[PDB]
Amino acid sequence: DEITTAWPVNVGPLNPHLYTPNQMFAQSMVYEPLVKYQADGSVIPWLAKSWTHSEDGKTWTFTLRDDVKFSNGEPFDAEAAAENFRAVLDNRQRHAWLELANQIVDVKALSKTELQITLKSAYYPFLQELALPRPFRFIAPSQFKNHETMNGIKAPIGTGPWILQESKLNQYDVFVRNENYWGEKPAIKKITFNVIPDPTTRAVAFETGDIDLLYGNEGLLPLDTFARFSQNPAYHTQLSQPIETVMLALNTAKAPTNELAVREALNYAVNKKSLIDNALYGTQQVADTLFAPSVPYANLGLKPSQYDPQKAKALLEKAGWTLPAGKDIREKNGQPLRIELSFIGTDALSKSMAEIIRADMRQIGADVSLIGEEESSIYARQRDGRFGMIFHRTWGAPYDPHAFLSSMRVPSHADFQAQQGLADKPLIDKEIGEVLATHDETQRQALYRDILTRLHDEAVYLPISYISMMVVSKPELGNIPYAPIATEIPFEQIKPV
Ligand code: NI
Repeated sequence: DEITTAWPVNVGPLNPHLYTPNQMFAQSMVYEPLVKYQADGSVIPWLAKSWTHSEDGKTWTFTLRDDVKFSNGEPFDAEAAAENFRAVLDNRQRHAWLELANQIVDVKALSKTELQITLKSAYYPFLQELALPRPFRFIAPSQFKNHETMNGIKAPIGTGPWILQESKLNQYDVFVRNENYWGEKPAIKKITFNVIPDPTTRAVAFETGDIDLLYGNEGLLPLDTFARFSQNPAYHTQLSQPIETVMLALNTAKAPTNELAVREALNYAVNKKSLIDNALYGTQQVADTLFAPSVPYANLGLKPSQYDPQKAKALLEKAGWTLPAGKDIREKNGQPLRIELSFIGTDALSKSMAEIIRADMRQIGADVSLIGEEESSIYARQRDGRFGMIFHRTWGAPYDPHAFLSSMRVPSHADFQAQQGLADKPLIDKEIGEVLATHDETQRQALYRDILTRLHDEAVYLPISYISMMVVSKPELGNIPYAPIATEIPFEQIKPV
């Protein structure tokens, strides 16, 4: 029958080619890619039924499916696809994070069913990136604004299994099944998203039976509630295997995290196991490295820095950071060891984790100053480089590691900003561009090794934990599957009671 859920914000215009305020989960319900990501890291035919490969690795020819219509009824053509790529590529610099956007030289519709794509070089992540939620998915060209999407679209018309119903009230986004869908019909016919800003209200609405499912891991319900729910059979909860890392990004261009010895010492200071148990209700795993070893090209045997306050103090001592009799905070040339940790003040877990971080770090003679602020000002901080330490997370499959590394080269973003003090930073960036264009496996693995190892050994990050996808479900829904892409929600696989 029908399902109701909630989300902190509306779904946005649903422009397939743009970013915030469009919500990616909603983008992926309405729009579809050429090729679909699978959990084993492979891609299957999707809107593209088959594709050829030149010896070059530079020109690609996709045979498209011939039986697909936009929810309009307008046909999904090679022309329609070519026209989407064009609209995408006219806003090129905005997609610079995603190397594929820079890679595409031309897109040509050869025939109604044949789509030719040429790259400037043999870009190995090609298919995986075509499969992402955005920007390479397809709105009916009829809905462009002035032969463009850059500056807005008309109606959000995709080929996918769900249709966004015309908005009457900002408090609801309603999706209805596409009964003209080319592919398999969802058993569920309607999904209603309540826009509920407050975490506690979303938990109450689930408690009073107004919500069938909450699928998400960005604070969709409070974690203490999640933990209580997991102990109560009135509810069903799940955690997937971990999918992304949560860390601190240390600013290598700002004193005193500009000093390698300080970053190394901070990587020994946090009792991560205790933090997870006490702030996170035991729901995540301890992270020693930027990427979990199960991430592609990331099983590198890097050396963990365990919780070891003694080793940290020694590093600090050796670097000239000494304790004044008997003050607790180290000074170097009379200057105290003071470090700012910025985080979102309305995020109760950022705040709890910050406090524990401050306390662990005080034990090693670092005075960390807590700066909690509204979300949008933390995001400006990330872009501006205005932080000592800031929380940050990776992006999951299939972004990790190649797209997360690719975006590090991009000037106005947290990882780019955090690495600015590194002598290494131009070389790391060079090697990022090189790995992406690689087709030899030995070359590929060794370049990924070098980039990740430099980042680890230069102690750019303070990995904290690996977080999973999280589900809270009315029990009658039974076990919920996980979409292979972290930010998608598998609505189409859900079976009604
Ligand atoms: Ni993003």
